[PDB]
Amino acid sequence: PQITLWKRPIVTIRIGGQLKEALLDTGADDTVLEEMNLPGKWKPKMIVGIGGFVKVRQYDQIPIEICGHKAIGTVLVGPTPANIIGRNLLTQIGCTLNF
Amino acid sequence: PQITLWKRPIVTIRIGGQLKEALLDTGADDTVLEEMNLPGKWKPKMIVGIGGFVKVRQYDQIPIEICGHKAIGTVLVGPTPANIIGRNLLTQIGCTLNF
Ligand SMILES: CC(C)CN(C[C@@H](O)[C@H](Cc1ccccc1)NC(=O)O[C@H]1CO[C@H]2OCC[C@H]21)S(=O)(=O)c1ccc(N)cc1
Repeated sequence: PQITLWKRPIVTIRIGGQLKEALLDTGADDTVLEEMNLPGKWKPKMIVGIGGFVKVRQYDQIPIEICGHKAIGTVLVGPTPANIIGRNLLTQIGCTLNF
Repeated sequence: PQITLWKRPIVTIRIGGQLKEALLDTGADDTVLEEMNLPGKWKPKMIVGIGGFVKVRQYDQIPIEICGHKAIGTVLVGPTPANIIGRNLLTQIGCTLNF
């Protein structure tokens, strides 16, 4: 699809058997989701945003479907005000900016 | 141009007679720049990011050139760890997501 930016680029994703909504966020290096349960090992990570540093849990090689496209990659989980799909997963579904 | 997302989508902008770099950020409603001087009236505004609420100054109808495209729009100024061009200005230069 071609998504214009008059509205937030929110799409439906499926992960760990749940349907959630998330932001396609080219300003994010990494995908970060609101608190949820994921299986397997995780390591503590820190990220920075507007507001400062935030502590998160990193899970790797997590299957996720994004607006109909299936992907596998790293997912961070923590106290984000928004589910965001960052560049690490946007590249997996062939997402680009165009103008 | 078509910009892939293996790297941060950083472009050169010109604003208040300065050249700066900024991130094309579909996950931002609003354009937010690191501390700088702009002419005219400004109102205090609050935004939220990953690390909480942040107080910023809002300036309206500011000319800005972004990767060669001229635009006019609202610019927020405050303690952001990055210059970010948000949807309010991405729409002005005809920027879309495609996958
Ligand atoms: C500031 C950027 C370098 C990075 N941010 C991504 C950014 O797109 C966030 C993404 C975002 C979105 C909503 C809430 C928090 C963070 N947007 C944001 O801070 O924008 C603010 C300015 O305009 C407003 O519109 C939306 C929030 C406001 S970030 O959320 O802090 C971030 C940092 C690292 C990762 N891996 C993921 C996300």
